Amino acid sequence: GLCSENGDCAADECCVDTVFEGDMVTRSCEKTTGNFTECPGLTPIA
Repeated sequence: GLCSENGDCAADECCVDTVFEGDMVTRSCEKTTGNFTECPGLTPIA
């Protein structure tokens, strides 16, 4: 379920597939409700 385009979730929304190690893969996406919220550019998860 990797996000190809930036706005995979939606045109206004943003999606970005994260991945640090080979143990597992992390994905993210923010829904646009009330207030706009862009996808996170940080990946402290490890």
